[PDB]
Amino acid sequence: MTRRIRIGGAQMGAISRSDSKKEIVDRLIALLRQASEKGCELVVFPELALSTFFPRWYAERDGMDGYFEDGMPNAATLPLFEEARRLGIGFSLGYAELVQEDGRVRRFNTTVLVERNGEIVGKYRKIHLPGHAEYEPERSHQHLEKRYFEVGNTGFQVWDAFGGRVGMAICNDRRWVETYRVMGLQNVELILIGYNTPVNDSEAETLGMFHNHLTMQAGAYQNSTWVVGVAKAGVEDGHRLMGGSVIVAPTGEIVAQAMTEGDELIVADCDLDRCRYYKSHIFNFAAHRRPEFYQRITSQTGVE
Amino acid sequence: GGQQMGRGSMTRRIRIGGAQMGAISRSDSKKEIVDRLIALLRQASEKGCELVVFPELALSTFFPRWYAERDGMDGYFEDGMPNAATLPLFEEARRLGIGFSLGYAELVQEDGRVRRFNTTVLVERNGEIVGKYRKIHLPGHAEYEPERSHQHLEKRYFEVGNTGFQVWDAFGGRVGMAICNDRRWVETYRVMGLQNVELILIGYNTPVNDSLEAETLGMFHNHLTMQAGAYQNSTWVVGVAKAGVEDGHRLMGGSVIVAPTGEIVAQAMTEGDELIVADCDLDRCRYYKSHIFNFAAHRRPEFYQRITSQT
Repeated sequence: MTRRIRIGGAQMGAISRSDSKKEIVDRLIALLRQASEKGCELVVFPELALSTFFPRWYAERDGMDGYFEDGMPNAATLPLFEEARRLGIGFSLGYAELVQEDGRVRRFNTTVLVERNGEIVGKYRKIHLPGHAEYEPERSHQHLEKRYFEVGNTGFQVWDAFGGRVGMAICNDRRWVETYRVMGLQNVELILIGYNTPVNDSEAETLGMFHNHLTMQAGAYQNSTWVVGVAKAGVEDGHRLMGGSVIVAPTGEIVAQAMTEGDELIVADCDLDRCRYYKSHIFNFAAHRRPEFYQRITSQTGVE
Repeated sequence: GGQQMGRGSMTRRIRIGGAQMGAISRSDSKKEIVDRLIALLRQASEKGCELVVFPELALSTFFPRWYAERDGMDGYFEDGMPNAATLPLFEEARRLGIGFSLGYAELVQEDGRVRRFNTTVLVERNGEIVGKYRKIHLPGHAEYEPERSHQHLEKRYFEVGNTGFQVWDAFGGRVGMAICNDRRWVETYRVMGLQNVELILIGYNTPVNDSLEAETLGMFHNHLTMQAGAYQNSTWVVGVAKAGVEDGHRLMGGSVIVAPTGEIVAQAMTEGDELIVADCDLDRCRYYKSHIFNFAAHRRPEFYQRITSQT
């Protein structure tokens, strides 16, 4: 029990435009309470867990500020922070961050990581923005996240938290090998990823799920780290979001997986010393990195 | 797939034979080895393959398991490429109109000294050598370590390759190579994806520790890394084992051909000489290069500096 933590993945069901924010927060607390009762010490919530997935709707570039969080915590979210601290449970929470930095207003897709004592460990701002900047008439559903958020300015950080090394990424970050590699090069042992993944109706749903798990399982094994992937899933205002929340061991094995598209808690005991094990041995076999052969990864953006 | 998996000949569709090998023991003659590769090449020709992928170090036993002077394994190295013993393979390939990739131990006079590389060569249908890759990631250790159940002395007999991960215009598309445990490194696939690679050829020798298990985990890991590298760089990946029991040391099987979706389209079923074949539409690589993995539109290199400023 030296560096073991019981982790709950708090998958969420659909949030519609018609849901009250008070009732959204109530659902987060209910999941946080179930996690407490199951002995969890850390709870992972989805990306943008405090609203409907509004990137699917067309509006002015600043016409979505009503979904964003004034502060963190603010009046709407303070009940969740207070319940978590009272229960002695840490969490990571995704939200849409509105902030005044260098005079102007900035918009970030953000996850904040809060420790068992209720102190904010840190904050990751989404690097890889999916979707498009403008209405796309040939699409069945819009994805306009690019139109409403700026590229984050935190980098992929890894913090001393929960007895180990903990990092965060957001949604489609999880398809870029660089996302996990950057944090593995900082000795990450637990990566927390909330996501909203639109599903295209009619199959290719199974291939989407395959790719969802494939990228996280490979990130976990190839950087000898735990990976928690938590969905906001289900049908929001006619738009299906993918389920498939998982907790993944540094072996790349899935050790817990959601079975619904609704609010659902998955639990696993995560031994962080298992990450140290695979990273390096006294009699080991893994060659060392040869970055002199990797320069294209930072010297170009697209293909040659 | 529960259907016939082959597809007829077509522009930009390439039929690939994965030529998995069984064990090569220390007591095998060189002719016996070459004749076995020629047999797989003829098998691949009778199935209409235009490209045959051979394993890493396909011309000898996996000699890194044994201890000798640092120049004491040079007798397993190829003098030239081709040489007197390997010329019949090139002659067969040229005559049948089949290209191939071949792993071997390369002994070369260059820069004034003797250099030793773990190497794969890509040979076009016309018989011409079109590219060479020299293994970058050398696994194992440099000196005899008696606490180990088996030795893995690759760092002792090979130098770090000086080619880089190259991608060539070949076989109607963009072809790259890697070797064995290169395939565990996301950088291997990504560096070639940044060169618009459509087909990565990887031969390998993967020792398996004496089990009973976690043998299924080693197989899971083997396929996980190639499937992910394929999908996340929107490229075909061919991984070809030398497998079986060489002089009491077991080598992993599981050769596969993997589509740019990350799906396995062909898989070996034995641990001997075996041919797997799949028809590979290189245009299928635009499936994810158009949007999901459009590198120019999505990558943010200013946040990846640790990957090139690292160990």
